[PDB]
Amino acid sequence: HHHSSGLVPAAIRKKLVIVGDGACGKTCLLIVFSKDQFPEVYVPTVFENYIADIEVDGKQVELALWDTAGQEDYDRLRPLSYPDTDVILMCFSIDSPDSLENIPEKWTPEVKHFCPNVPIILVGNKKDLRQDEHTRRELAKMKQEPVRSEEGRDMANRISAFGYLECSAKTKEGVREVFEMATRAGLQ
Ligand SMILES: Nc1nc2c(ncn2[C@@H]2O[C@H](COP(=O)(O)OP(=O)(O)NP(=O)(O)O)[C@@H](O)[C@H]2O)c(=O)[nH]1
Ligand SMILES: [Mg+2]
Repeated sequence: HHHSSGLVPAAIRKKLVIVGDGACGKTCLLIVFSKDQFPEVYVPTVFENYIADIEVDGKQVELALWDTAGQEDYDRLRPLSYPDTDVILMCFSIDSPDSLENIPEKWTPEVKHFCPNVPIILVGNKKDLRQDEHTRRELAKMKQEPVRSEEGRDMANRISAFGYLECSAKTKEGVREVFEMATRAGLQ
C-alpha cells in the first residue's frame, strides 16, 4: 500500500520505546535528544542503553530510551522491548510518505497488540526535508511529495495518538518538544 498524494484536504522513572520504519531517523533522534549532537558520520542501528534526565512541567523525570530496529527482519525480536513501556514514539519520515502509510499498516497494529493502552506520540522525522529539492524531485518521479503536516495530523487522529509533532534531528528543530510531549504522556 503506497501513499497517494492529496487525499487529505523525587525523580519519576519512565520507559520510552521508539519504533518506525527502517531509516526513518529513530536513532539520530535519540542521539540528538541525549547528546545534543547530530551524528554526521557513524550511526549505530540502535542507540546505546541510555537514561535521559528531563524536566517537564516542574517534574523531574528519568526517561529510559529503548531504541528498536525498523526493518522487517527484526520483527520477531522487537516485541522483547515492549513490556512495561510508558510511552511510545511512533515515527515516520517526512521524506517518505510510504513510511507514513506503514503507521496504520504495520506499527499501530504491532504497538497496540504489545502495548495496549500505552500512549503513542506520532512523530514526523526529518522535517528539514519537507521542501528539499532532491527529496521533492525523487518523490515527484513516483507521483509523491513530502508528507504534509495535515497528513501527519490526520494519521495521528486516525490512530488515536496522544499527539503529533514534527522534528528534525539534523537541524534540532522540535526535538526537545518531542520528548517533552512523550514525558507528559508517560506521566498521565
Ligand atoms: N535530513 C535528515 N536526515 C536524517 C535525519 N535524521 C536522521 N537522518 C538520516 O537518516 C538515516 C537513517 O537515520 P537513523 O537514525 O539511523 O534511522 P533509524 O530509524 O534509526 N534506522 P533503523 O530502523 O534501521 O535503526 C541516516 O543517514 C541519517 O543521517 C533528519 O532529521 N534529517
Ligand atoms: Mg536505528
